[PDB]
Amino acid sequence: KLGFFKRQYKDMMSEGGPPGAEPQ
Repeated sequence: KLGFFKRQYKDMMSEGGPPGAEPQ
């Protein structure tokens, strides 16, 4: 998993759900 969740977590950390609205 090392590397799969790290990249998927950092990608959603900037979008936070919306199209790049809230960094979550």
